[PDB]
Amino acid sequence: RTFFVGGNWKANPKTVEEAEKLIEMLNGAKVEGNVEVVVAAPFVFLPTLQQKLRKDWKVSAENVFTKPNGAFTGEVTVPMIKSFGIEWTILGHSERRDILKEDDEFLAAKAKFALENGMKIIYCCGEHLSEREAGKASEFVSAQIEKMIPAIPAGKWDDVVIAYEPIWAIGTGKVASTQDAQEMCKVIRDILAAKVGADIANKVRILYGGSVKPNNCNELAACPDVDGFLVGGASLEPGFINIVNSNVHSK
Amino acid sequence: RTFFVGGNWKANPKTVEEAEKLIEMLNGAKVEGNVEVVVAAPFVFLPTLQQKLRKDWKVSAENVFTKPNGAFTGEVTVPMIKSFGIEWTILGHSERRDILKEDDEFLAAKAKFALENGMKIIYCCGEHLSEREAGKASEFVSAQIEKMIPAIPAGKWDDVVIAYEPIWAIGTGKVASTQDAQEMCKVIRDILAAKVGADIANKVRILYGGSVKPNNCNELAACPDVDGFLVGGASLEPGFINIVNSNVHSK
Ligand code: NA
Ligand code: NA
Ligand code: NA
Ligand code: NA
Repeated sequence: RTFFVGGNWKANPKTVEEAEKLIEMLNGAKVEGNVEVVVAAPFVFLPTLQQKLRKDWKVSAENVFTKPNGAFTGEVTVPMIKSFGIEWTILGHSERRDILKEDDEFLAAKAKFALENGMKIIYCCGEHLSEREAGKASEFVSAQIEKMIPAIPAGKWDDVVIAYEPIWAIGTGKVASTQDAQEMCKVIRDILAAKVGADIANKVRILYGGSVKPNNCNELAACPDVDGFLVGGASLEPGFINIVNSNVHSK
Repeated sequence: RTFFVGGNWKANPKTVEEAEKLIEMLNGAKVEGNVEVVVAAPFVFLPTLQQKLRKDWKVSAENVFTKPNGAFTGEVTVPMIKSFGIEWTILGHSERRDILKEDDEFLAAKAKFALENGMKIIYCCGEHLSEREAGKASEFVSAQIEKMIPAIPAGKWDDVVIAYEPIWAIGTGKVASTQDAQEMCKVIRDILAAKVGADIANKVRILYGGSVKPNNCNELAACPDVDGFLVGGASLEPGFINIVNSNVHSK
Protein backbone atom coordinates (compact mmCIF):
# COMPACT_ATOMS: atom_id res chain seq x y z
CA ARG A 1 0.00 0.00 0.00
CA THR A 2 1.48 3.39 -0.86
CA PHE A 3 2.18 5.44 2.28
CA PHE A 4 -0.27 8.30 2.48
CA VAL A 5 0.06 11.65 4.26
CA GLY A 6 -2.75 14.22 4.39
CA GLY A 7 -2.02 17.70 5.76
CA ASN A 8 -5.15 19.02 7.43
CA TRP A 9 -4.70 22.77 7.86
CA LYS A 10 -8.11 22.79 9.64
CA ALA A 11 -9.44 26.40 9.96
CA ASN A 12 -6.02 27.99 9.22
CA PRO A 13 -4.22 30.16 8.33
CA LYS A 14 -6.06 33.42 8.89
CA THR A 15 -5.22 35.02 5.53
CA VAL A 16 -4.77 34.20 1.86
CA GLU A 17 -1.30 35.76 2.02
CA GLU A 18 -0.30 33.23 4.70
CA ALA A 19 -1.85 30.38 2.66
CA GLU A 20 0.25 31.44 -0.32
CA LYS A 21 3.48 31.59 1.72
CA LEU A 22 2.80 28.12 3.12
CA ILE A 23 2.17 26.74 -0.39
CA GLU A 24 5.46 28.23 -1.61
CA MET A 25 7.18 26.41 1.27
CA LEU A 26 5.52 23.09 0.43
CA ASN A 27 6.42 23.52 -3.26
CA GLY A 28 10.14 23.51 -2.51
CA ALA A 29 10.19 20.47 -0.19
CA LYS A 30 12.34 17.48 -1.24
CA VAL A 31 10.22 14.36 -0.80
CA GLU A 32 12.09 11.04 -0.27
CA GLY A 33 10.84 7.50 -0.83
CA ASN A 34 7.33 6.89 -2.18
CA VAL A 35 4.38 8.67 -0.64
CA GLU A 36 0.95 10.00 -1.70
CA VAL A 37 0.50 13.51 -0.33
CA VAL A 38 -2.81 15.34 -0.04
CA VAL A 39 -3.29 18.84 1.40
CA ALA A 40 -6.61 19.98 2.87
CA ALA A 41 -7.41 23.65 3.39
CA PRO A 42 -10.33 25.99 4.14
CA PHE A 43 -12.82 26.37 1.26
CA VAL A 44 -11.91 29.96 0.45
CA PHE A 45 -8.23 28.98 -0.03
CA LEU A 46 -8.97 25.92 -2.16
CA PRO A 47 -8.89 27.76 -5.51
CA THR A 48 -5.47 29.25 -4.83
CA LEU A 49 -4.16 25.96 -3.44
CA GLN A 50 -5.41 24.12 -6.56
CA GLN A 51 -3.81 26.71 -8.87
CA LYS A 52 -0.45 27.00 -7.04
CA LEU A 53 0.32 23.70 -5.24
CA ARG A 54 2.89 21.34 -6.73
CA LYS A 55 1.22 19.02 -9.26
CA ASP A 56 2.54 15.76 -7.76
CA TRP A 57 0.41 16.44 -4.64
CA LYS A 58 -3.38 16.69 -4.53
CA VAL A 59 -5.69 19.24 -2.88
CA SER A 60 -8.54 18.22 -0.56
CA ALA A 61 -11.62 19.90 0.86
CA GLU A 62 -12.08 19.55 4.65
CA ASN A 63 -15.83 18.76 4.32
CA VAL A 64 -18.67 18.71 1.75
CA PHE A 65 -22.46 18.54 1.91
CA THR A 66 -24.66 15.51 0.97
CA LYS A 67 -26.27 17.05 -2.17
CA PRO A 68 -25.17 18.45 -5.55
CA ASN A 69 -26.57 21.97 -4.96
CA GLY A 70 -29.68 23.62 -3.57
CA ALA A 71 -31.27 25.40 -0.64
CA PHE A 72 -28.39 24.78 1.76
CA THR A 73 -27.12 28.27 2.68
CA GLY A 74 -23.47 28.13 3.86
CA GLU A 75 -22.72 24.65 2.46
CA VAL A 76 -20.18 23.65 -0.26
CA THR A 77 -20.94 20.69 -2.53
CA VAL A 78 -18.95 18.02 -4.44
CA PRO A 79 -19.68 19.51 -7.89
CA MET A 80 -18.35 22.93 -6.82
CA ILE A 81 -15.11 21.38 -5.56
CA LYS A 82 -14.75 19.22 -8.68
CA SER A 83 -15.28 22.19 -10.94
CA PHE A 84 -11.90 23.38 -9.67
CA GLY A 85 -10.33 19.95 -10.43
CA ILE A 86 -10.13 19.03 -6.73
CA GLU A 87 -10.35 15.27 -6.21
CA TRP A 88 -10.46 14.70 -2.40
CA THR A 89 -12.44 15.55 0.66
CA ILE A 90 -12.10 14.76 4.34
CA LEU A 91 -15.31 13.50 5.99
CA GLY A 92 -16.25 12.81 9.58
CA HIS A 93 -13.36 14.62 11.29
CA SER A 94 -13.85 14.50 15.12
CA GLU A 95 -14.16 18.29 15.17
CA ARG A 96 -17.19 18.12 12.86
CA ARG A 97 -18.77 15.15 14.63
CA ASP A 98 -18.39 16.96 17.92
CA ILE A 99 -18.56 20.74 17.43
CA LEU A 100 -20.72 20.80 14.31
CA LYS A 101 -22.80 17.82 15.51
CA GLU A 102 -22.36 15.58 12.44
CA ASP A 103 -23.86 12.11 13.06
CA ASP A 104 -23.05 8.77 11.43
CA GLU A 105 -26.08 8.85 9.13
CA PHE A 106 -25.14 12.31 7.79
CA LEU A 107 -21.57 11.12 7.28
CA ALA A 108 -22.60 7.87 5.55
CA ALA A 109 -24.76 9.92 3.17
CA LYS A 110 -21.79 12.20 2.41
CA ALA A 111 -19.44 9.26 1.73
CA LYS A 112 -22.01 7.69 -0.62
CA PHE A 113 -22.68 10.89 -2.56
CA ALA A 114 -18.98 11.84 -2.74
CA LEU A 115 -17.84 8.43 -4.07
CA GLU A 116 -20.77 8.06 -6.48
CA ASN A 117 -19.61 11.41 -7.89
CA GLY A 118 -15.96 10.44 -8.47
CA MET A 119 -14.42 11.85 -5.25
CA LYS A 120 -11.83 10.16 -3.09
CA ILE A 121 -12.44 10.44 0.66
CA ILE A 122 -10.49 10.43 3.87
CA TYR A 123 -13.10 9.09 6.30
CA CYS A 124 -12.35 9.73 9.98
CA CYS A 125 -13.39 7.62 12.98
CA GLY A 126 -12.22 7.04 16.56
CA GLU A 127 -13.50 6.56 20.09
CA HIS A 128 -13.86 8.97 23.02
CA LEU A 129 -12.39 8.85 26.50
CA SER A 130 -15.12 6.79 28.18
CA GLU A 131 -14.98 3.97 25.55
CA ARG A 132 -11.19 3.98 25.72
CA GLU A 133 -11.29 3.73 29.54
CA ALA A 134 -13.93 1.00 29.41
CA GLY A 135 -11.77 -1.02 26.99
CA LYS A 136 -14.60 -0.81 24.45
CA ALA A 137 -12.67 1.00 21.73
CA SER A 138 -12.96 -1.68 19.04
CA GLU A 139 -16.71 -1.96 19.54
CA PHE A 140 -17.20 1.76 19.19
CA VAL A 141 -14.95 2.02 16.17
CA SER A 142 -16.52 -1.04 14.59
CA ALA A 143 -19.98 0.53 14.82
CA GLN A 144 -18.64 3.65 12.97
CA ILE A 145 -17.01 1.57 10.24
CA GLU A 146 -20.17 -0.53 9.90
CA LYS A 147 -22.16 2.66 9.22
CA MET A 148 -19.55 3.60 6.63
CA ILE A 149 -19.34 0.25 4.82
CA PRO A 150 -22.79 0.27 3.05
CA ALA A 151 -22.01 3.73 1.60
CA ILE A 152 -19.04 2.52 -0.43
CA PRO A 153 -20.13 1.62 -3.99
CA ALA A 154 -18.72 -1.50 -5.62
CA GLY A 155 -15.27 -0.83 -7.09
CA LYS A 156 -14.68 2.32 -5.03
CA TRP A 157 -12.59 1.01 -2.12
CA ASP A 158 -9.54 2.16 -4.06
CA ASP A 159 -10.92 5.70 -3.45
CA VAL A 160 -11.25 5.33 0.28
CA VAL A 161 -8.70 6.15 2.98
CA ILE A 162 -9.64 5.76 6.68
CA ALA A 163 -8.12 7.93 9.44
CA TYR A 164 -8.20 6.80 13.08
CA GLU A 165 -8.44 9.68 15.58
CA PRO A 166 -7.70 8.86 19.23
CA ILE A 167 -10.32 11.41 20.45
CA TRP A 168 -9.71 10.07 24.00
CA ALA A 169 -6.26 11.69 23.74
CA ILE A 170 -7.46 15.08 22.46
CA GLY A 171 -7.97 17.64 25.17
CA THR A 172 -8.50 14.93 27.80
CA GLY A 173 -5.18 14.87 29.70
CA LYS A 174 -4.25 11.46 28.30
CA VAL A 175 -1.66 10.80 25.60
CA ALA A 176 -1.50 8.05 22.94
CA SER A 177 1.53 5.79 22.65
CA THR A 178 2.94 4.36 19.44
CA GLN A 179 1.54 0.94 20.41
CA ASP A 180 -1.99 2.49 20.81
CA ALA A 181 -1.82 3.79 17.20
CA GLN A 182 -0.72 0.43 15.80
CA GLU A 183 -3.35 -1.45 17.83
CA MET A 184 -6.27 0.68 16.56
CA CYS A 185 -5.14 0.74 12.91
CA LYS A 186 -5.00 -3.07 13.13
CA VAL A 187 -8.47 -3.22 14.79
CA ILE A 188 -9.82 -1.27 11.80
CA ARG A 189 -8.02 -3.46 9.24
CA ASP A 190 -9.43 -6.58 10.89
CA ILE A 191 -12.95 -5.11 10.93
CA LEU A 192 -12.63 -4.50 7.17
CA ALA A 193 -11.30 -8.03 6.63
CA ALA A 194 -14.17 -9.58 8.51
CA LYS A 195 -16.84 -7.38 6.95
CA VAL A 196 -15.72 -6.81 3.34
CA GLY A 197 -12.87 -9.31 2.83
CA ALA A 198 -9.08 -9.60 3.01
CA ASP A 199 -8.42 -8.19 -0.51
CA ILE A 200 -10.06 -4.90 0.37
CA ALA A 201 -8.53 -4.82 3.90
CA ASN A 202 -5.08 -5.35 2.40
CA LYS A 203 -5.51 -2.42 -0.03
CA VAL A 204 -7.13 0.26 2.14
CA ARG A 205 -4.75 2.82 3.63
CA ILE A 206 -5.46 3.33 7.32
CA LEU A 207 -3.90 6.49 8.79
CA TYR A 208 -3.04 7.56 12.28
CA GLY A 209 -4.82 10.83 12.96
CA GLY A 210 -3.71 11.67 16.49
CA SER A 211 -0.83 14.03 17.30
CA VAL A 212 1.88 13.60 14.65
CA LYS A 213 5.09 15.61 14.85
CA PRO A 214 8.69 15.42 13.60
CA ASN A 215 9.61 13.81 16.99
CA ASN A 216 7.20 10.83 16.67
CA CYS A 217 6.51 10.31 12.93
CA ASN A 218 9.34 7.83 12.24
CA GLU A 219 8.36 5.45 15.04
CA LEU A 220 4.67 5.75 14.09
CA ALA A 221 5.34 5.17 10.38
CA ALA A 222 7.14 1.94 11.24
CA CYS A 223 4.04 0.36 12.82
CA PRO A 224 2.93 -2.36 10.33
CA ASP A 225 -0.74 -1.34 10.15
CA VAL A 226 -0.15 2.45 10.09
CA ASP A 227 -0.17 3.47 6.38
CA GLY A 228 0.34 7.16 6.94
CA PHE A 229 -1.11 10.19 8.71
CA LEU A 230 -3.79 12.82 8.79
CA VAL A 231 -1.61 15.58 10.24
CA GLY A 232 -3.01 18.47 12.31
CA GLY A 233 -0.95 21.47 13.38
CA ALA A 234 2.34 20.30 11.87
CA SER A 235 0.65 20.69 8.41
CA LEU A 236 1.21 24.42 8.81
CA GLU A 237 4.95 24.11 9.60
CA PRO A 238 8.23 23.06 7.88
CA GLY A 239 8.12 19.85 9.93
CA PHE A 240 5.32 18.64 7.65
CA ILE A 241 8.07 17.53 5.27
CA ASN A 242 9.69 15.39 7.93
CA ILE A 243 6.33 13.70 8.36
CA VAL A 244 5.87 13.16 4.61
CA ASN A 245 9.40 11.69 4.52
CA SER A 246 8.70 9.28 7.35
CA ASN A 247 7.40 6.89 4.66
CA VAL A 248 10.94 5.49 4.26
CA HIS A 249 10.51 3.88 7.73
CA SER A 250 7.25 2.14 6.92
CA LYS A 251 7.42 -1.16 5.13
CA ARG B 1 -32.90 54.12 4.99
CA THR B 2 -31.24 53.02 1.76
CA PHE B 3 -33.12 50.11 0.15
CA PHE B 4 -31.06 46.97 0.46
CA VAL B 5 -31.12 43.81 -1.69
CA GLY B 6 -28.99 40.74 -0.92
CA GLY B 7 -28.80 37.93 -3.48
CA ASN B 8 -28.37 34.65 -1.64
CA TRP B 9 -27.19 32.09 -4.19
CA LYS B 10 -27.32 29.48 -1.35
CA ALA B 11 -25.45 26.27 -2.38
CA ASN B 12 -25.44 27.18 -6.11
CA PRO B 13 -24.43 27.06 -8.89
CA LYS B 14 -22.71 23.71 -9.29
CA THR B 15 -19.60 24.98 -11.09
CA VAL B 16 -17.17 27.90 -11.17
CA GLU B 17 -17.92 28.32 -14.88
CA GLU B 18 -21.61 28.90 -14.06
CA ALA B 19 -20.66 31.31 -11.24
CA GLU B 20 -18.57 33.29 -13.71
CA LYS B 21 -21.38 33.45 -16.30
CA LEU B 22 -23.82 34.65 -13.64
CA ILE B 23 -21.36 37.36 -12.51
CA GLU B 24 -20.96 38.55 -16.10
CA MET B 25 -24.76 38.87 -16.26
CA LEU B 26 -24.95 40.84 -13.02
CA ASN B 27 -22.12 43.12 -14.20
CA GLY B 28 -24.15 44.37 -17.15
CA ALA B 29 -27.41 45.07 -15.28
CA LYS B 30 -28.73 48.66 -15.32
CA VAL B 31 -29.68 49.55 -11.75
CA GLU B 32 -32.31 52.31 -11.27
CA GLY B 33 -32.98 54.45 -8.22
CA ASN B 34 -30.83 54.08 -5.09
CA VAL B 35 -30.15 50.65 -3.68
CA GLU B 36 -27.38 48.83 -1.75
CA VAL B 37 -26.74 45.46 -3.38
CA VAL B 38 -24.88 42.57 -1.76
CA VAL B 39 -24.29 39.15 -3.36
CA ALA B 40 -23.70 36.03 -1.27
CA ALA B 41 -22.16 32.90 -2.75
CA PRO B 42 -20.59 29.57 -1.73
CA PHE B 43 -17.15 29.89 -0.09
CA VAL B 44 -15.22 28.36 -2.98
CA PHE B 45 -16.69 30.95 -5.41
CA LEU B 46 -16.06 33.93 -3.12
CA PRO B 47 -12.56 34.70 -4.45
CA THR B 48 -13.74 34.84 -8.05
CA LEU B 49 -16.84 36.82 -7.09
CA GLN B 50 -14.68 39.33 -5.17
CA GLN B 51 -12.25 39.67 -8.11
CA LYS B 52 -14.88 39.92 -10.89
CA LEU B 53 -18.11 41.42 -9.48
CA ARG B 54 -18.96 45.04 -10.25
CA LYS B 55 -17.32 47.34 -7.67
CA ASP B 56 -20.50 49.23 -6.74
CA TRP B 57 -21.90 45.99 -5.26
CA LYS B 58 -20.44 44.05 -2.33
CA VAL B 59 -19.73 40.32 -1.88
CA SER B 60 -20.99 38.36 1.14
CA ALA B 61 -20.20 35.01 2.72
CA GLU B 62 -23.25 32.81 3.49
CA ASN B 63 -21.90 31.85 6.97
CA VAL B 64 -18.77 32.11 9.15
CA PHE B 65 -17.52 30.43 12.33
CA THR B 66 -17.29 32.02 15.83
CA LYS B 67 -13.45 32.11 16.05
CA PRO B 68 -10.51 33.65 14.17
CA ASN B 69 -8.87 30.30 13.26
CA GLY B 70 -8.06 26.98 14.87
CA ALA B 71 -9.02 23.34 15.27
CA PHE B 72 -12.33 23.64 13.43
CA THR B 73 -11.99 21.33 10.41
CA GLY B 74 -14.39 22.38 7.61
CA GLU B 75 -15.12 25.88 8.97
CA VAL B 76 -14.34 29.29 7.36
CA THR B 77 -13.55 32.28 9.60
CA VAL B 78 -13.98 36.08 9.46
CA PRO B 79 -10.24 36.78 8.99
CA MET B 80 -10.07 34.46 5.96
CA ILE B 81 -13.02 36.22 4.32
CA LYS B 82 -11.61 39.67 5.13
CA SER B 83 -8.25 38.76 3.70
CA PHE B 84 -10.02 38.74 0.34
CA GLY B 85 -11.56 42.20 1.04
CA ILE B 86 -15.03 40.73 1.62
CA GLU B 87 -17.06 42.84 4.03
CA TRP B 88 -20.36 40.94 4.66
CA THR B 89 -21.69 37.68 5.92
CA ILE B 90 -25.14 36.20 6.31
CA LEU B 91 -25.81 34.63 9.73
CA GLY B 92 -28.67 32.56 11.08
CA HIS B 93 -30.34 31.65 7.78
CA SER B 94 -33.29 29.25 8.45
CA GLU B 95 -31.51 26.54 6.47
CA ARG B 96 -28.56 26.65 8.89
CA ARG B 97 -30.73 26.88 12.01
CA ASP B 98 -32.72 23.91 10.82
CA ILE B 99 -30.55 21.58 8.71
CA LEU B 100 -27.19 22.40 10.25
CA LYS B 101 -28.70 22.76 13.74
CA GLU B 102 -27.40 26.27 14.54
CA ASP B 103 -28.89 27.56 17.82
CA ASP B 104 -29.39 31.12 19.05
CA GLU B 105 -26.34 31.06 21.32
CA PHE B 106 -24.06 29.95 18.46
CA LEU B 107 -25.55 32.65 16.25
CA ALA B 108 -25.22 35.39 18.90
CA ALA B 109 -21.55 34.44 19.31
CA LYS B 110 -21.04 34.69 15.54
CA ALA B 111 -22.72 38.13 15.33
CA LYS B 112 -20.55 39.41 18.20
CA PHE B 113 -17.29 38.09 16.76
CA ALA B 114 -18.13 39.23 13.20
CA LEU B 115 -19.02 42.81 14.22
CA GLU B 116 -16.12 43.16 16.67
CA ASN B 117 -13.92 42.26 13.69
CA GLY B 118 -15.28 44.90 11.29
CA MET B 119 -17.83 42.75 9.38
CA LYS B 120 -21.32 43.78 8.40
CA ILE B 121 -23.99 41.11 8.93
CA ILE B 122 -27.33 40.11 7.53
CA TYR B 123 -28.89 38.41 10.55
CA CYS B 124 -31.87 36.15 9.77
CA CYS B 125 -34.84 35.34 12.00
CA GLY B 126 -38.44 34.15 11.59
CA GLU B 127 -41.02 31.83 13.10
CA HIS B 128 -42.17 28.32 12.13
CA LEU B 129 -45.58 27.01 11.20
CA SER B 130 -46.82 26.19 14.70
CA GLU B 131 -46.03 29.69 16.10
CA ARG B 132 -47.60 31.29 13.05
CA GLU B 133 -50.76 29.16 13.48
CA ALA B 134 -50.89 29.89 17.21
CA GLY B 135 -50.66 33.63 16.52
CA LYS B 136 -47.44 33.71 18.55
CA ALA B 137 -45.16 34.97 15.78
CA SER B 138 -44.09 38.23 17.45
CA GLU B 139 -43.19 36.43 20.67
CA PHE B 140 -41.04 33.91 18.86
CA VAL B 141 -39.35 36.52 16.72
CA SER B 142 -38.85 38.80 19.71
CA ALA B 143 -37.01 36.06 21.59
CA GLN B 144 -34.62 35.64 18.58
CA ILE B 145 -33.98 39.38 18.34
CA GLU B 146 -33.45 39.58 22.11
CA LYS B 147 -30.70 36.93 21.81
CA MET B 148 -29.18 39.00 19.00
CA ILE B 149 -29.30 42.41 20.71
CA PRO B 150 -26.55 41.88 23.39
CA ALA B 151 -24.13 40.76 20.65
CA ILE B 152 -24.16 44.11 18.85
CA PRO B 153 -21.28 46.31 20.07
CA ALA B 154 -21.91 50.00 20.68
CA GLY B 155 -21.73 51.96 17.42
CA LYS B 156 -22.20 48.90 15.21
CA TRP B 157 -25.94 49.01 14.44
CA ASP B 158 -25.01 50.76 11.20
CA ASP B 159 -23.38 47.40 10.26
CA VAL B 160 -26.44 45.31 10.95
CA VAL B 161 -29.22 44.31 8.56
CA ILE B 162 -32.03 41.99 9.74
CA ALA B 163 -33.85 39.58 7.38
CA TYR B 164 -37.27 38.17 8.31
CA GLU B 165 -37.90 34.66 6.94
CA PRO B 166 -41.50 33.39 7.02
CA ILE B 167 -40.34 29.79 7.69
CA TRP B 168 -44.03 28.87 8.18
CA ALA B 169 -44.41 29.49 4.43
CA ILE B 170 -41.39 27.42 3.34
CA GLY B 171 -42.24 23.89 2.39
CA THR B 172 -45.38 23.92 4.55
CA GLY B 173 -48.20 24.34 2.01
CA LYS B 174 -48.97 27.87 3.19
CA VAL B 175 -48.07 31.07 1.34
CA ALA B 176 -47.23 34.55 2.68
CA SER B 177 -49.16 37.61 1.56
CA THR B 178 -47.75 41.09 1.08
CA GLN B 179 -49.54 42.18 4.28
CA ASP B 180 -47.82 39.32 6.24
CA ALA B 181 -44.38 40.65 5.14
CA GLN B 182 -45.19 44.22 6.15
CA GLU B 183 -46.67 43.10 9.49
CA MET B 184 -43.57 41.11 10.53
CA CYS B 185 -41.03 43.72 9.39
CA LYS B 186 -42.98 46.21 11.53
CA VAL B 187 -43.06 43.78 14.50
CA ILE B 188 -39.26 43.61 14.29
CA ARG B 189 -38.86 47.40 13.99
CA ASP B 190 -41.06 47.90 17.05
CA ILE B 191 -39.09 45.29 19.03
CA LEU B 192 -35.90 47.24 18.21
CA ALA B 193 -37.56 50.53 19.18
CA ALA B 194 -38.69 49.17 22.51
CA LYS B 195 -35.42 47.41 23.29
CA VAL B 196 -32.68 49.66 21.86
CA GLY B 197 -34.48 52.92 21.00
CA ALA B 198 -36.19 54.72 18.11
CA ASP B 199 -32.97 56.13 16.57
CA ILE B 200 -31.58 52.67 16.01
CA ALA B 201 -34.96 51.23 14.91
CA ASN B 202 -35.31 54.02 12.37
CA LYS B 203 -31.87 53.28 10.85
CA VAL B 204 -31.79 49.48 10.70
CA ARG B 205 -32.76 47.95 7.36
CA ILE B 206 -35.22 45.12 7.83
CA LEU B 207 -35.58 42.84 4.79
CA TYR B 208 -38.25 40.45 3.65
CA GLY B 209 -36.65 37.05 3.20
CA GLY B 210 -39.54 34.92 2.00
CA SER B 211 -40.23 34.16 -1.67
CA VAL B 212 -39.32 37.21 -3.75
CA LYS B 213 -39.80 37.19 -7.51
CA PRO B 214 -40.24 39.68 -10.37
CA ASN B 215 -44.06 39.18 -9.99
CA ASN B 216 -44.22 40.29 -6.31
CA CYS B 217 -41.18 42.53 -5.64
CA ASN B 218 -42.82 45.87 -6.50
CA GLU B 219 -45.77 45.39 -4.16
CA LEU B 220 -43.46 44.08 -1.42
CA ALA B 221 -40.99 46.95 -1.81
CA ALA B 222 -43.82 49.43 -1.32
CA CYS B 223 -44.63 48.16 2.19
CA PRO B 224 -43.43 50.96 4.56
CA ASP B 225 -41.41 48.72 6.91
CA VAL B 226 -39.88 46.48 4.20
CA ASP B 227 -36.43 47.97 3.42
CA GLY B 228 -35.41 45.38 0.87
CA PHE B 229 -34.92 41.66 0.36
CA LEU B 230 -32.78 38.63 0.98
CA VAL B 231 -33.54 36.91 -2.32
CA GLY B 232 -33.37 33.12 -2.79
CA GLY B 233 -33.67 31.40 -6.16
CA ALA B 234 -34.22 34.56 -8.21
CA SER B 235 -30.62 35.57 -7.25
CA LEU B 236 -29.47 33.08 -9.88
CA GLU B 237 -31.68 34.51 -12.67
CA PRO B 238 -32.01 37.70 -14.80
CA GLY B 239 -35.07 38.60 -12.71
CA PHE B 240 -32.71 39.50 -9.85
CA ILE B 241 -32.33 42.88 -11.55
CA ASN B 242 -36.06 43.49 -11.46
CA ILE B 243 -35.89 42.86 -7.73
CA VAL B 244 -32.93 45.21 -7.24
CA ASN B 245 -34.86 47.84 -9.23
CA SER B 246 -37.97 47.49 -7.10
CA ASN B 247 -36.38 50.09 -4.79
CA VAL B 248 -38.04 52.86 -6.84
CA HIS B 249 -41.40 51.71 -5.36
CA SER B 250 -40.29 51.88 -1.76
CA LYS B 251 -40.40 55.23 -0.05
NA1 NA C 1 -12.14 2.02 -8.55
NA1 NA D 1 3.68 1.48 8.57
NA1 NA E 1 -20.46 52.32 13.15
NA1 NA F 1 -40.56 49.75 1.60
